[PDB]
Amino acid sequence: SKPQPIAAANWKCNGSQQSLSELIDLFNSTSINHDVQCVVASTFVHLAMTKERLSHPKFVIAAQNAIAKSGAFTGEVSLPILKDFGVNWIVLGHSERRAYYGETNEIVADKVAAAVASGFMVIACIGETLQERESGRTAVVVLTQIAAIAKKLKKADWAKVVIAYEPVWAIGTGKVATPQQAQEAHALIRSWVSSKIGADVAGELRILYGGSVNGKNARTLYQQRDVNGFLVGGASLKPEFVDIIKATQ
Amino acid sequence: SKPQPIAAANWKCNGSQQSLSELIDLFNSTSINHDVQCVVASTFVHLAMTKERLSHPKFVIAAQNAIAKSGAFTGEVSLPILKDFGVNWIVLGHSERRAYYGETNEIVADKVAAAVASGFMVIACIGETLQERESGRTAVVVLTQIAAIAKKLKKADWAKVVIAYEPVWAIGTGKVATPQQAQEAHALIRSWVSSKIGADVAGELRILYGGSVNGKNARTLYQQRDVNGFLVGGASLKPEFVDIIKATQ
Ligand SMILES: O=P(O)(O)OC[C@@H](O)CO
Repeated sequence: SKPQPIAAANWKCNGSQQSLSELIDLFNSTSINHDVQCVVASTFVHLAMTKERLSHPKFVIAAQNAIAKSGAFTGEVSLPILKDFGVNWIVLGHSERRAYYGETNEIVADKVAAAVASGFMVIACIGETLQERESGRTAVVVLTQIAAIAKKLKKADWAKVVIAYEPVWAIGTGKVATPQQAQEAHALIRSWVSSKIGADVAGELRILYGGSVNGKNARTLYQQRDVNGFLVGGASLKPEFVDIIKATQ
Repeated sequence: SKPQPIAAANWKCNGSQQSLSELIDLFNSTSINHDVQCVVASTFVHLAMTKERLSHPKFVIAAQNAIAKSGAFTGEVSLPILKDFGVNWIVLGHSERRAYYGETNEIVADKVAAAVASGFMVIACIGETLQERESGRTAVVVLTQIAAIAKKLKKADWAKVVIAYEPVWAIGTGKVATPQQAQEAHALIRSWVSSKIGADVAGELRILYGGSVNGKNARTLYQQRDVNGFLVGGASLKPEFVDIIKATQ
């Protein structure tokens, strides 16, 4: 027994009206019979197109980031802007942002808290690098990530929160994450939640796997006890994303 | 016998569908008899609405930022995506970016050269901080900034470039630069261009002034030999912007 899964496509900084339209079409046409929440995270630019086109009842739209408040922040998009715009899902704290864009544990927590406050469903991303991993630091980093988020949230807030564990150590480093290793990272998070906030919250909490997921390994990943679905990059831009939705039965 | 001016509205991180639409109906209503190029820079999110609704022949839409290449940059939007969407103008190197999100002289330079290679018209911001000004480093600060950009550009490239002089201490404070302060800044930049690139280039280059420009102060500003228009934040959210447009011929 598990909560409702989530299949999240993070298109990243990719796209084209043409291509996406076509993908959208494949998605709407998809027959989805179980209870799963599908999420499409498009560039900020694509959002309008995406909303108009996605008619599938099991799909919602999400943005790939935001700043907490409007103002003099050239190039940035804030929560209010998104709220007025009918967007209610957000991806926050993604590792690419953590790495290139100065996103500390603190900035992430703030952004999350800010989002929860304003009503958004948040997919917050945590996860360790090969360095931290190699040095025996997996636990300290992950728990420190989740603890930083957690100091700005009340028990009630949790219902607005989804966690994505990103195996950074396995991303673009040449290493392979196995299902066992994913599961362990997940169980760990769940332990902290269950132990810090509460058992009820813990059982309801969705922990997505945010590593390498393809149509062939997604079911074996799903088959693990603390895997609640996926946050997807590469295969999200492909028809394969369809098998990934299915793998959550 | 000054190059065609520019009145650029920098919305920064602000707006709602309702409010921007109003501004747009306002702009669409306004008649401008002189050779002037007006620019609206809105949030990525609002590019759609802007492009569909803005009908005035003297206006163009702009993006407030971008990165050079598509790929795995969660939260970002590339040049390729913008060009696919109909956007050919872009504001780069804004101080708010340099300050908050770590955009160094090199990073900006890279973004400019790229943008220029993709056929965009680019408004590149340079300017000094309160601190630098008080130290007497102004001339050094600005020449270095411009020089970083010049490095990556070839002579013909310049036909696509616009420089915006935004003294940081003047950004959204009410502390406008006086005409003398803005004209000595603008002349300095242009003497470097003529010296380094060529007199022709300097003669054609547009150098914009930003920093607390408003309906009232715009005229005198513009009256300066080396002032070719403005790049406006706060006042661009108001009907006042209309008066700013009128001050520039
Ligand atoms: O006109 P302000 O004072 O809002 O500042 C404007 C610029 O920083 C944007 O180009």
